[PDB]
Amino acid sequence: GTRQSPINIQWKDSVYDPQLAPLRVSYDAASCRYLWNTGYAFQVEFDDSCEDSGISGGPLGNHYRLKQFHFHWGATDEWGSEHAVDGHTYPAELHLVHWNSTKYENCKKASVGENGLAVIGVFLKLGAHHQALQKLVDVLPEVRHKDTQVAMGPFDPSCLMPACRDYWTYPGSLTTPPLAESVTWIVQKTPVEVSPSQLSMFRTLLFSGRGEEEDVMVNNYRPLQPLRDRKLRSSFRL
Ligand SMILES: [K+]
Ligand SMILES: [Zn+2]
Repeated sequence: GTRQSPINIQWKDSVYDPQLAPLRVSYDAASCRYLWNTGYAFQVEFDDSCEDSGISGGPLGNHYRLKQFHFHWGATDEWGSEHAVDGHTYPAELHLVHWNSTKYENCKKASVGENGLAVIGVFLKLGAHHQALQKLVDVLPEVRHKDTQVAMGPFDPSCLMPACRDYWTYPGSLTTPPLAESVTWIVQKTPVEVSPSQLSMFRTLLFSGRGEEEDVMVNNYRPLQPLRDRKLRSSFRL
C-alpha cells in the first residue's frame, strides 16, 4: 500500500490548509454500551443507531458516526503511541473510529471502503490524573483476558480529547488487519495528560485467553510507515 498508517508527522511535510471548515465533534454519551479486551487492545463500543453521534466538518464530506474507540500503548512510559510527531513517540495513543454513514451501509463495509472511516488520534502523555479516562481504567481488572467484556454506563468520548483541538489530517489506513486504506486520519496535536497509574493499568491486560499461559498486553502498536507522496495538512498555522 502507498497510504499506510501510522506515520511520523513531520514539520517538513506539513502544509497549512486554512480552508478546513471547523471540525464538529458531538457524541451521545448515552449510546455507550460496553468495554472489551479485543485480544490486541481494549475497546469501548457504542450503539451507532442514531446519526446524531459522531463528527463532521474539517476534511470530511459529511457526518461520520461514532462506532468505537480504543488504545495503543507500550511496555513502559517511554514509547507506545502509533504516530510520532517529529520523531517523538508518546506513551499511548487513543483512536476514536467513526464511519461514513452517507457513503456506506455500515461500519463493517465502510472499514474496507474508500473514504469509509474517519479516525481521530489522541496522544496520551504523563501528567495530571484524567478523570474521564479513570472511569474506563476502573473496570480494566474485569477484562484482563482476551474477549472478555463488561457493561458501560454513559460515556462521552469528547472528555478524552484535549481542549486545544488543532490537528493534522492525511489519507491513511487501519493499523490492524486488513490494513485497508479507508481512513481519513485526524490526529490531534495536543497530547492529553494521564497519571502514571492509568498507563500502568493498561499494562495489566493480557493478549491471552482464560486458562492460557499469560501473555502480557503491551506494545500493541504498528511501526511507522512512510508518508510517500501523500498530502499532510495542518488545521493550524505552522
Ligand atoms: K466476550
Ligand atoms: Zn487504533
